[PDB]
Amino acid sequence: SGFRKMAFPSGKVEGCMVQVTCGTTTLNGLWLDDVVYCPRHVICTSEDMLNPNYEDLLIRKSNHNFLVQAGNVQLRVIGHSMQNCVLKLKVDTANPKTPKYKFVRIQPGQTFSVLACYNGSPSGVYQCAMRPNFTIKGSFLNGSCGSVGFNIDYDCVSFCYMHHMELPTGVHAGTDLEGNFYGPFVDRQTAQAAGTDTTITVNVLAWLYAAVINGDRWFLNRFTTTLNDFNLVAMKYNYEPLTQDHVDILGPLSAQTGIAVLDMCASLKELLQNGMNGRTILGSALLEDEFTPFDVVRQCSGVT
Amino acid sequence: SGFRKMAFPSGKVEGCMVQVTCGTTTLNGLWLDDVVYCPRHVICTSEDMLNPNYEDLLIRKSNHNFLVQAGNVQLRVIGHSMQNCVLKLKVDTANPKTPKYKFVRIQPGQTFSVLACYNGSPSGVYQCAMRPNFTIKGSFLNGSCGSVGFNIDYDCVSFCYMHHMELPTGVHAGTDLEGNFYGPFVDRQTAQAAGTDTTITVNVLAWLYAAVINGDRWFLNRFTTTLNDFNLVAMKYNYEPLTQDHVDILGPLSAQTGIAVLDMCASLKELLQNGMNGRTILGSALLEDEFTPFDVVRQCSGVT
Ligand SMILES: *CCC(=O)N(c1ccc(C(C)(C)C)cc1)[C@@H](C(=O)NCCCOC)c1cccnc1
Ligand SMILES: *CCC(=O)N(c1ccc(C(C)(C)C)cc1)[C@@H](C(=O)NCCCOC)c1cccnc1
Repeated sequence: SGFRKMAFPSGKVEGCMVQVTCGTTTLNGLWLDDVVYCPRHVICTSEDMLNPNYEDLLIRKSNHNFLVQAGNVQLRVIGHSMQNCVLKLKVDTANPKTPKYKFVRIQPGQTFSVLACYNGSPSGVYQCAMRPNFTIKGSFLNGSCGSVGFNIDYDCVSFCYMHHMELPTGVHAGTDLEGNFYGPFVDRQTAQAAGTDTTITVNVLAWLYAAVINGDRWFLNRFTTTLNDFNLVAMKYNYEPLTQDHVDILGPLSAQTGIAVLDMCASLKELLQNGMNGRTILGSALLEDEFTPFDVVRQCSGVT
Repeated sequence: SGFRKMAFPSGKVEGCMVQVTCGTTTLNGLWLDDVVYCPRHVICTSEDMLNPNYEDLLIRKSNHNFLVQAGNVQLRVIGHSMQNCVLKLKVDTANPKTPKYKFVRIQPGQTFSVLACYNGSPSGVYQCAMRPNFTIKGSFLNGSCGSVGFNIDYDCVSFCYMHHMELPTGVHAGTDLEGNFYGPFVDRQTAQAAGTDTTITVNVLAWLYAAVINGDRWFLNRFTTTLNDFNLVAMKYNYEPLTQDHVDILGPLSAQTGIAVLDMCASLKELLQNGMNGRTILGSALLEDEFTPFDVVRQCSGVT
């Protein structure tokens, strides 16, 4: 029993972290096979940040201008190319610690773990969610760029995020491992405001199921609702609309607890309308939305 | 910016996890040098749990009765001894992945990361605190016993906890790596009720400093207090008494933000008396107490 915000074990990703320096800018890189992936803004100088022309800035850079260090040993760069907002630095050595891996582009609401690094060294690991406005609420300081987000299926690490920047509001923006940003953000020091950070409704429902499985049942009401009635309340509270795909995804949680998904929606509706009244659910005073239905099943079943 | 509940990178501990089986009971073991540490209740059968005499049960066990598996390869057990509530299984092979390590016994309020394992394989990592009643609120299912808690100082892993059991209330109990339980708990299936789970006041204050550093300042009031006045309010709200040692420990956070520790105590006092009024601090609707002042400094400075 007990339910925690849990990240994947980070060892497989720790063995991929390298330090990338270009000029006087140092950030993190991800070393998979003989390629090191890093944010292309590693080539930007103090002020280039305002309006960078990456193709132009890259012309003044050769293989020898990218310094890659793995541990305390230097890697030889034999090629470099820009793919969208990431630089791919071909090195002469395949990473001996390369795990089985995939590059995936996740949808909003999906969770992943982040291994926060500085100077190619890991400092910590935490669990995140891709917000519905395509930002992430991470914990990233200067030099954390190039830190990655990932999920693990047994022995296969699926990399889904690479950190690039912090918006003026303190929220974070980044790309998938093909260099495409999540959302409308650009790697440029300009006014970029995020959209509405709505609550991931399917995730809140999964976490309410986790609470029931763990003995926290006080919020269970005597009511039911429909997807249409529930969604009218959800829109009012800045919650994402719930679809029949979400109801289907919650099916195993509904089966395990005997609580129909629409009954849990009605309980959530009452929590939104009445508040918590100073009560807590799984040690939290607000409705948690950074656990997917898959995360609830995984944690509640002990998937290794 | 951003402040997250962050665990230490788990790779160094992942390389120590093994599976230990005795009879029909399988749990996790920690392999450091040529010794495997595991809960001594691995020798208990279905029902022994009620009133086990470990010395007596151990007489019926030889080296060959402890099956240790690291990855998918078997380790040879050449010795076994009981130290308090842990079994130390001497194996013929030193763990090639042994990191620099220490065994430390932590005090209540101290935080650590837990690498939750099943069948010697890691499933997830999360950040915990040793509660003032010597329990931990973890996420542990059947088979998680032998999973460890740890802190990391650069390259030295300090192991502080080993999971042993779940109390009837769903909270967790375990030992340090010398087999001594934290608190009054025993490895026996009996009525063991935990004491008052008070709030770790120094940790709440550290987290209020983290919130100020991260832009969440709405709770900052125009008041100050004394340690004696503050403690009268703290006792009333089931908060741990704050000492001059705690004020000293928060000194760097006070210096960085320019907010005197007693002024932050007065702000905390008003939050206790007035409530949050539907507001949030660092995305939380309650006062977080599982970040030590050291954790706040580490995360806010980027210690690797
Ligand atoms: C990667 C270095 C860094 O820390 N950092 C940053 C990121 C991008 C850029 C470019 C503008 C693309 C050259 C410069 C510096 C910052 C950061 O994002 N600063 C603001 C950039 C403009 O915002 C619109 C950083 C700080 C904290 C966390 N993550 C990144
Ligand atoms: C280690 C196996 C296990 O899952 N487990 C457990 C622990 C200890 C014992 C003894 C009674 C010491 C033989 C048996 C089984 C349980 C657990 O603690 N069950 C209740 C034991 C008595 O409580 C007073 C376990 C389940 C979930 C999380 N952690 C442990």
